[PDB]
Amino acid sequence: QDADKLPHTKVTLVAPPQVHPHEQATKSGPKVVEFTMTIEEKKMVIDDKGTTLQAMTFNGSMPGPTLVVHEGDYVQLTLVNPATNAMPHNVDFHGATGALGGAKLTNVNPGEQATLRFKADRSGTFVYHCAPEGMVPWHVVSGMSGTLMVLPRDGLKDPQGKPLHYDRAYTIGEFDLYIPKGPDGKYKDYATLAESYGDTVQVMRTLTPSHIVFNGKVGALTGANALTAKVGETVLLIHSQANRDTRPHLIGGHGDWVWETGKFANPPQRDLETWFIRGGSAGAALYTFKQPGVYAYLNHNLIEAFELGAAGHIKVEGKWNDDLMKQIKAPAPIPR
Amino acid sequence: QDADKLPHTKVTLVAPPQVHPHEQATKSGPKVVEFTMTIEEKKMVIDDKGTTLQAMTFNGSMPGPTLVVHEGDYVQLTLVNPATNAMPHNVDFHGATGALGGAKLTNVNPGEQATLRFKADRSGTFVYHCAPEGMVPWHVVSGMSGTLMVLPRDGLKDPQGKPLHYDRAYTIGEFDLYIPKGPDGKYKDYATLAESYGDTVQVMRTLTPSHIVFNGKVGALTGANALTAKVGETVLLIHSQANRDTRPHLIGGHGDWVWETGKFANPPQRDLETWFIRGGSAGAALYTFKQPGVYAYLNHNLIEAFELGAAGHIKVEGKWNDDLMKQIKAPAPIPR
Amino acid sequence: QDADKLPHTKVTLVAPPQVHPHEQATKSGPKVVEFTMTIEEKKMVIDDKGTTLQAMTFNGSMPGPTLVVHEGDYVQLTLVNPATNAMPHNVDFHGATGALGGAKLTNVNPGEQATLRFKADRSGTFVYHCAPEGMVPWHVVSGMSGTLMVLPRDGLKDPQGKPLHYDRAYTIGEFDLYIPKGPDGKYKDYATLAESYGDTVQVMRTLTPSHIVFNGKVGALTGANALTAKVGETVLLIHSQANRDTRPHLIGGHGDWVWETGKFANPPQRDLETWFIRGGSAGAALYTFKQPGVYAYLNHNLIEAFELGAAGHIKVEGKWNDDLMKQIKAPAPIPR
Ligand SMILES: [Cu+]
Ligand SMILES: [Cu+]
Ligand SMILES: [Cu+]
Repeated sequence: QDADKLPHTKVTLVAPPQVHPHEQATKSGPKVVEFTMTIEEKKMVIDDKGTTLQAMTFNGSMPGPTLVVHEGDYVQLTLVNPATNAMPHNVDFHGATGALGGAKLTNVNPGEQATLRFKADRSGTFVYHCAPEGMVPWHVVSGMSGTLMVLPRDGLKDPQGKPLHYDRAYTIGEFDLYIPKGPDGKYKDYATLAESYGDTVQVMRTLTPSHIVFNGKVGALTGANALTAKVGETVLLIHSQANRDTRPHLIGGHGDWVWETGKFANPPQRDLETWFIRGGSAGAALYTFKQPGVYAYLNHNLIEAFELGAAGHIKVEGKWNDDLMKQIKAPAPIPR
Repeated sequence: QDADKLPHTKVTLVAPPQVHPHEQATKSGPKVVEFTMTIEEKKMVIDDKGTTLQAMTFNGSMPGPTLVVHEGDYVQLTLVNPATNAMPHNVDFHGATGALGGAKLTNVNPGEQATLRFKADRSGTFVYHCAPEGMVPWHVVSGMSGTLMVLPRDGLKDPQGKPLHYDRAYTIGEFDLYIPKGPDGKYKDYATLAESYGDTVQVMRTLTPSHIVFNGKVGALTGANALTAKVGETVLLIHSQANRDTRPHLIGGHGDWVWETGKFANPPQRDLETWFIRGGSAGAALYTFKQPGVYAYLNHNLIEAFELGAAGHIKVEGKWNDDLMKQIKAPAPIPR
Repeated sequence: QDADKLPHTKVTLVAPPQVHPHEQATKSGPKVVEFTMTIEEKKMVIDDKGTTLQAMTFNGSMPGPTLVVHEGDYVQLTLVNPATNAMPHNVDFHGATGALGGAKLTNVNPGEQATLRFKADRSGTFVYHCAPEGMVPWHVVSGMSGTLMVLPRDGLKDPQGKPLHYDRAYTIGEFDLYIPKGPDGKYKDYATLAESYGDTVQVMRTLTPSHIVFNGKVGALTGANALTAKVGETVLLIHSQANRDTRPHLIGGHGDWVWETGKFANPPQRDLETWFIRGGSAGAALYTFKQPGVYAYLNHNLIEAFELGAAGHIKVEGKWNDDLMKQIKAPAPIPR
């Protein structure tokens, strides 16, 4: 179990909402899984009205990519902070033990890189996020978080120990954004990242987000960018919120099996309408589609979903099943 | 299990906080249970100071009535939108599968009605609410939600599979209201429903309710309108919140058995002081009264309960039991 | 089980964050455990900038002391309200049955005392707080709450019934404070408790705390006042929030076994990154330290922790373990 004498393997990370290829149950024994992530500070457009955010990301996306390993593996991360950035960064992995989650061993100034190794000895979906001393909330709310999924080597199980399997996995990061507004009643635009700080902390202190989005922007997962699946497929929906609570719900569907605290050694709950993801954590739900059509996947504080942005869509192909639901009488004049 | 060849039965719905008569465990096999609900848009008085709300309700009450069926039954709902209303409505049942919870098949303009059938294949208390495309939050926060309770055909069970039974069931809907205030520091009064929209969405976006009430108004379940029970009775308290989290607690009592996510195939938790109902869901608690006296049942954010309105009372008859609690020394001068 | 014929014993309460000596599993049968608490109304400094609060406390601290008994014991509390106070007080124990948690039997004006006895028949960590008719929220948010821990007579157990034991127990109370600000943008200072009321209720109604602190002040458990432990020790962290939700997390660690609803007859959850304490309740987590260094224990709404005050530290002695985490490459220039 010395880590230095185990096999090493390299994973190529992909952008949300996809998750990189991986095996659910594995026969292999423990390995050292190597990942690389580059920090990118950039100004991004977060709504359809042209509102901008001075953002900070892991690999250029919000959320950062999901990293997948099995319980007992060692995560070996190379964190790269290019010289074109302006701030220092680091990473705090909630799935790791010690040193402020690794934050103490990964302080990197623009133009520096560092490599950390930690044992992933606890299964579940865990948040990771940047956490620079004295500036923690700002880097997290500007976009620096993602998920680490540690699968049990034997794959997911139901409460009676029966095997659960998914066909497809999607990762949704939910971000509460605090964009300052000026007297016009218009959101401010900033020339540089550093210039947005002072105003942004004042909005943060009110505890009221201006926008709450899935994966980086209002409408990121709606319409043309909907998630896709087919009747009969089992999807795993990973949902992370590194700062604020959320309450995910699939309209027209359910959470067949849900780990809302996100830790796979505990028995999941079944048949949930709406589940709860505590700020600072990631959770996961399984659902097998039974009806075709468009579904909405959203935070069920409906002001947060429809007014502030926390809603996405899943487009499902297949044949309607009239036993589950059937219009007996279409809308028509009442009888007189 | 074709639904069209099953027996059909009609249920007469009653107003909250009562729940219509039903059997807990049943010997009968699956049926098609027919319900009818009429939408009523009306201006209502929501506090003791004369504040009004331009409300929207299912059957004239907030919340709408609780509908009860057994797992495996088919719900057959006729939704009626009279010509005296002004808006279009529909219904989204969280206990249903497909078509945005039924919302896609029940779009009814004033003067129209529609009938939907869906299989209630998952046990638990589920929210239902109106959800018209582009106006979802407004119809929900104006009062359109209630609960569907799907009991397991064998009745409720504890974690070891031992039977649980209740003598009486009560249904509480908890509503976060967003009533606009003008410069006077007085709540606005609107001539029509449509006129309240613009101002109401501005209050909604602040995420801060002006009032949070049980069943339609401050004091709906207090004093003279308290709930009632007797020492030795087991009550089932159903609590729904279609938009915002809440944390119910009975002062002087406990949740003997609680399904806070509301789904009866999962084991309940025992001895809770305070439980958590996620916005967009309904949950249920069982309690057997052991002491007489007045109890308060409230959201335990005590500002939300005592300042904003989310508190009610339960008046219990019976004999005091000095073993459970006893005043040893009444209040008196300290000794000098 | 008559209480008057059982043995009586007196406990000497200590200030948070310590907890008074007690046995986990006990051979003794039920007893009447006598406690005394004195109310102290005082002006306290709650931050490092000199902000004051007109506070109200049980025994001069926030939170009040933790009282520990075993399931089946009888709690016998003498509540003392000295003549130097200005307000009436009482106590509501969530672990008690009847009479509004005991509040009805303990109304004490300045210069009076009362003694209440109640049977602690349900195991778990329970909140207790003051609750005077018509002034409930104000006494609770000004500081009057603490925890009652009722241990199972056989000690704590894991989900398979295997014994769990802790070496050390710490109690953290988390307080959402509502301190009024005047036009200067400076917090108001009040000559008397009664004078702070009117302004304080106006801030309360916005639902936005000015400060959220652990044990009475920003920095109460940081730096020099950190909690302490050693690698190999198992700590029990009791966390109470009598009014508002919170989401505790240990940076660099986990919740090995957590009862987030706080009731020990239910199976705990394992490997949590972040857990959830519902406003109006207390919960408990166990953790065995595996790495030395400084840990932060905080509410993982990172604005509430770092901007508003809800963060503390745990300083752990011992030897680093390179298998769990190891810096492979310290921060250095990227390669060119
Ligand atoms: Cu950062
Ligand atoms: Cu409607
Ligand atoms: Cu008090």
